[PDB]
Amino acid sequence: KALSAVILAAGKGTRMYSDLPKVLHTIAGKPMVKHVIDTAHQLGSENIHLIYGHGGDLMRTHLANEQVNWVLQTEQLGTAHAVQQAAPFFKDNENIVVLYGDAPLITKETLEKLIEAKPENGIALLTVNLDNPTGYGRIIRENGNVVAIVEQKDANAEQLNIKEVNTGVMVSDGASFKKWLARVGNNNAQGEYYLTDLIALANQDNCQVVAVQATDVMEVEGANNRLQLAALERYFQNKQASKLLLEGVMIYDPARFDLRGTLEHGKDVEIDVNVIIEGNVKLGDRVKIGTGCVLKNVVIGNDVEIKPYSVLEDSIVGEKAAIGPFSRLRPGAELAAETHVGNFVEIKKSTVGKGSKVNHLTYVGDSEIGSNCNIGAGVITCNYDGANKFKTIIGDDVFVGSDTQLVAPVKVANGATIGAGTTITRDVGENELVITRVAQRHIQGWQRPI
Amino acid sequence: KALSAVILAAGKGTRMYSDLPKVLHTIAGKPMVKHVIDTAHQLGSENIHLIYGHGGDLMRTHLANEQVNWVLQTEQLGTAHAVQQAAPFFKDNENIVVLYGDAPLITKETLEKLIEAKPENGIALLTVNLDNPTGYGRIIRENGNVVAIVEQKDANAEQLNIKEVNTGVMVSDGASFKKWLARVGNNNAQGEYYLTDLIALANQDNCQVVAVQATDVMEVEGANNRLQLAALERYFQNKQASKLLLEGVMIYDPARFDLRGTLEHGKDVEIDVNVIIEGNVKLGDRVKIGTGCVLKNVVIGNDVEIKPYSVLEDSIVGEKAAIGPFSRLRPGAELAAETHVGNFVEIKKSTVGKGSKVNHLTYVGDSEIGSNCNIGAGVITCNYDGANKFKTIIGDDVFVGSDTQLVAPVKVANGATIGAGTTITRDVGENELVITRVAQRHIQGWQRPI
Amino acid sequence: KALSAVILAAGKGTRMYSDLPKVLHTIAGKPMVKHVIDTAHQLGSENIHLIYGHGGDLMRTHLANEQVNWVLQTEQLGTAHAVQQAAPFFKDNENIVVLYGDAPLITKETLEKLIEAKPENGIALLTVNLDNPTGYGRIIRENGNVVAIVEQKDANAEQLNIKEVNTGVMVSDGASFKKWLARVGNNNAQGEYYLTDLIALANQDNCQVVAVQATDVMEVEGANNRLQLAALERYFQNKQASKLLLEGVMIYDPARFDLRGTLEHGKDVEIDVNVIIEGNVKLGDRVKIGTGCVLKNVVIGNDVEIKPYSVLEDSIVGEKAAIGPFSRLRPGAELAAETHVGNFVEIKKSTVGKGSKVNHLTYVGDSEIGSNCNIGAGVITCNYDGANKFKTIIGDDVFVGSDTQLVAPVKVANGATIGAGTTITRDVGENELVITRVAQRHIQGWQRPI
Ligand SMILES: COCCCN(C(=O)c1ccc(Cl)cc1)[C@H]1CCCN(CCc2ccccc2)C1
Ligand SMILES: COCCCN(C(=O)c1ccc(Cl)cc1)[C@H]1CCCN(CCc2ccccc2)C1
Ligand SMILES: COCCCN(C(=O)c1ccc(Cl)cc1)[C@H]1CCCN(CCc2ccccc2)C1
Ligand SMILES: [Mg+2]
Ligand SMILES: [Mg+2]
Repeated sequence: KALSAVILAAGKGTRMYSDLPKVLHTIAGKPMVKHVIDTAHQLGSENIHLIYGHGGDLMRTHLANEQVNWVLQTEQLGTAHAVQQAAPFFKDNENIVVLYGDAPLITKETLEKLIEAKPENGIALLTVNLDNPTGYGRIIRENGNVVAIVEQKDANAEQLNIKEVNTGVMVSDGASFKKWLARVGNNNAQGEYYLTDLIALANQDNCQVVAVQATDVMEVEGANNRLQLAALERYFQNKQASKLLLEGVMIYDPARFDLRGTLEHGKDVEIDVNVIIEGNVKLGDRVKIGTGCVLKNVVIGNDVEIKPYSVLEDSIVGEKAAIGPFSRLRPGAELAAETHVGNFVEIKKSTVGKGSKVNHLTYVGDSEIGSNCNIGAGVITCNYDGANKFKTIIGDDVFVGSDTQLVAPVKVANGATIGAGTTITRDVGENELVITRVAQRHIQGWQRPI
Repeated sequence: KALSAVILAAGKGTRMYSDLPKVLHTIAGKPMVKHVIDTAHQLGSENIHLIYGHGGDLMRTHLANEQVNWVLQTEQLGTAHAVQQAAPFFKDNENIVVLYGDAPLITKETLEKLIEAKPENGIALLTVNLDNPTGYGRIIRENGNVVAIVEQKDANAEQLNIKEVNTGVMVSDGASFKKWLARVGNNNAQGEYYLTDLIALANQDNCQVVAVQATDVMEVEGANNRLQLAALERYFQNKQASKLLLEGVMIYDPARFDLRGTLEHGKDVEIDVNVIIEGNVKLGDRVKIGTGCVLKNVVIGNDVEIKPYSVLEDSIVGEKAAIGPFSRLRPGAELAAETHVGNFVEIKKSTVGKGSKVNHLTYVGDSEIGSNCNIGAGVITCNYDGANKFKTIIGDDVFVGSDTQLVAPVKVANGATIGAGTTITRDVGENELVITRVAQRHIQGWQRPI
Repeated sequence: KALSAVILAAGKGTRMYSDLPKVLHTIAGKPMVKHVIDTAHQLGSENIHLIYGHGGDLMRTHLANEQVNWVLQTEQLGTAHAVQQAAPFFKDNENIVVLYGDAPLITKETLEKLIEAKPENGIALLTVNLDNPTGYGRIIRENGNVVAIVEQKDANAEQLNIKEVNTGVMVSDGASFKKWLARVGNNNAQGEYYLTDLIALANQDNCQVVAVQATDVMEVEGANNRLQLAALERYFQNKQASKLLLEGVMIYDPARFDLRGTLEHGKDVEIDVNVIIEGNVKLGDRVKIGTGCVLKNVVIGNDVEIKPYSVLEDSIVGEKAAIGPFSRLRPGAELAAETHVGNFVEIKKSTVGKGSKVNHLTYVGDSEIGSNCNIGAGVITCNYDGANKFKTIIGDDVFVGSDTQLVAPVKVANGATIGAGTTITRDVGENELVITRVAQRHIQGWQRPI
């Protein structure tokens, strides 16, 4: 049968000490709540009802593109009240899963088991085994069904030794939710309407509640503060790294690896320590990434080596290229196959053709460079003091001598040769050699202050 | 009542294999003994008696400014002998706490409890629970008082199972210390005068000894070698990071964060992996620090982003500035609000005014740059081959073309424009355009070696 | 008596998802099998028989220089069959130790104990204690001898609680191996000839089998996939770091330190976080290495400080030199004592004499620079567009002004002074001052687009 999700995401998150609401804090570069939305979508949820409240305007700006029903809750009166805000939209004969926007690590796999376990007209409750369950609601089983959730303050001696506790995550059909939520009261020390009370209500109705245990405690943990958030981040990154290792990516140290997006990879890829991969990154076969590299939204071809401390963003690199160390590729950098980019080089919105080399102390911006060019150390593309910024076009087989300025807009045709120290303002023709005529004064017998 | 401290700091630290004495090795950038001095000061110690010996001259140079009584011990004859060196300076009616200079993690909070627990004319002894107490002196309690410390070699079967052991840290009044230290003997296998024996002596006198348990084993651990020192360092850094996380600083990975000094922070600060903060650093609201940055003695204003692999020292950065990646700020760099400093740029002892940009492959030293200037790629401030190094003064709204050398001392007035490739030796006036007249030789039909 | 080793190294390593065979994957920069070859050599092995198969051509290219007997196995029919391939080469009266090429952490010390424990005409079997021994062959002891290895599926209730299990590593004399290997059958579920069966065969012969327990589980672990490989890497790096710490090297964080080769060190060396040491590196007394440095095949003299994010390869650095931050030394860089190399500087195949400074935004390649030279910011050595690349020779006490190009081949004699912005193509004589005569156009009243 069909499925929809309710995600509880209204909290202020006071102990984050932030201007953001609780669920917008990121794990692996995306809001905690976005992790939960994605998991709900992967489960096959038809609708996702997002209960929100605090930091409402920020929620709407940061999650503007999410396919959710925006359910604006004006007051937090407990979890049952929050779910009831979405209940008018539940289909009678769809399953509804309730999830927490501050618990981003919950897995598709655990939730599939939870859904499959739900008996007709009953509830599947997600539980977790703790070595120290003190403070948490104990699961009481009679046969294979949950007959009660007994809170710490009510439990007798034997019940206190129960390690299985309630997580608050559960699945039931939409009609059952509508019926039982209307029967939840707030007669308790907090004066809140607790979703937890659905278990008692289901048992009152001779409906079955079945428990499913989470495989991992971290799977169900939420973050109330940034220390807990960092714990979630580390667990998530380790799990991501472990998956990649098992797929055949050599990550030298999975504790010093960060993925904040998606990684597509070939075979025999090697990633050294302290690499950060962000956005959508594709690495071909036998790509080697050296220590300290940052790759964001990049495509790297087969057999490329990126040497240490290279930072690349929104760039494409052709097969057998060599980049780094200390190379900077800025958005729109497109390096062809067999190119070479070296230390203290910055390439921005430029194409560099096959076999060309830009190996030192150079800025190339808004440029087209052809194949088998030699761009000398200290070369800079620049503009006049004007309005917009124009293009430098360099053909194939061009030699550009060291410390030359290329002043856009300018074109240098195939086979041209430019001497060191030149200022190029006029177009250079095919097979034209341009050399600067210097005037020097030579003074003999100049004794240095020494 | 008043309090003074005695810190035992005379050791050679042979297993460090160092020319330094034991307690001068650093944790978080400061000598282990300095941690203990500071803790003693925070407890409210009136006097701090520093028992020193080995590496005496180094102790005096490295701790020259510490408010301690320098008690030079000529021979190490045991801990009681060391404390007795300071005893002539104890006030009869002040409390004295004994601390170890190689155990830097001891907390103010534990020591406050220790002091409060001390009965009149008695001793408060700091103890610690170990899962494997083998080798350590077992605490024997009768009622709530310590009647003996039984060493491993003397303990019977049941005593060996006692997990509570002696740390050697204790508090008693000055008069009691003077009396009991004079009664300590050295009749034991080591031939040493042990401070430990004060417990037996107090019990001989019908004085009460009360135990206080350390909350953490690491709190009382000392470092005898650099492996142990690195364990202390990691524990300390984790604790510092955890405190900052709970205060609302987003530290992406607390295991890859180092603070070696003090950090003042606003709200919503984000610090990526492998950042080192040294000296006194102040970060405003919503500061973002990218991976691999090193900040030492810096003030950063609100809304500044420091991009990866930037190294800043003794510098000030105004609000909404953007620094990095691969930027270097050297001492005396002062960047105004809304400034931009980019890759492979070095700024030393220079002021850069509001809105100005220095984005590539540039050295600016000993300079004043005004507001809304454009400092082109490859620009260098330099000097004549002379004696001292002079200043470059650039006004507001100046454009400096790429690969220009500014030869100090020189002044460039408001609104001036300098063409690329220029050598500026003479002052440039207001609204003056300076462009280099190049002489080039053009040779047609130059066929490259290809 | 003499010793030889057999190393099992034929596996495909399917779950690595690699074009390499299993044992060529690296730990600390060298193939797993090379670790085991080296350990075998350190034990005093006269012959090392390398059983290989899958990825045969790669094995031969990657291990071409190893002193092993290459035993090419055409089919994997079990571990006994593999060892039997080498058996014709066993001396009757030498001991033979059997090792696994995918278990690189096995120690010399454990193996020495194993060998010493072997009774005449018997076997010493390496075992390991596991908290969860499920799936592994249980060691049955009667007296102090191993009478059986009982597999999981055969063990009774009490045998299943045995924590001691078989590793498959063992020592016996060559004649015993020849005899017993010929009696191993393949009547089991896998249809394989198991080396394990030698224990049963020895007991059949009234020969003694003695167990020796591994000190560490990780010591005997193999890597079947890259997740396991990364676990081995981390354990190995920690152990290496711990050894260095105990020798007196201050490694600020041993979890963020990598050694991939050998390190020779003096006293009071300090290594900050995220340093990688590769190949053969020698550091003198009081060398300080800042964060993010990479040193490969380098010799560093006493009292050198390498500041953060410096990358050095195949280079020598004299005493009291200062390198970094953001410095690049490429192969053949030789820096004398008291030299200074600064940010965004690249030195390649060049010698730099005592006291000389190259502090910013410079490339020096194929050069000899003498003592007490001042190489200004933006200086570049370059070549004509030609064939091979020629040498720049700079004498002692030379000043090279900022943004000067030195066009090889060229010689600059002692005491020469070169003005900023110069292009040097002709040799400069002793005490010759060369300054560029610029032509500038000055336009007054140029109002900037503002
Ligand atoms: C008093 O200590 C409080 C705080 C104790 N805890 C934490 O601080 C913590 C919270 C979140 C993370 Cl990610 C890491 C640690 C953990 C300690 C381990 C058990 N869980 C709770 C597991 C759970 C999750 C959802 C529903 C029910 C139970 C809380
Ligand atoms: C034989 O193993 C020796 C060495 C055993 N230990 C260490 O090597 C060690 C020492 C210091 C650190 Cl920071 C980390 C480890 C630890 C193991 C855990 C207990 N403590 C001692 C705790 C203590 C501290 C002060 C007073 C009394 C007890 C020593
Ligand atoms: C079902 O879980 C399988 C996998 C379980 N294991 C692993 O995945 C693992 C394997 C290798 C490493 Cl380095 C780290 C972990 C470990 C878990 C700990 C015990 N050992 C085996 C120890 C051993 C080594 C050699 C011979 C005999 C025993 C395997
Ligand atoms: Mg230049
Ligand atoms: Mg120039």
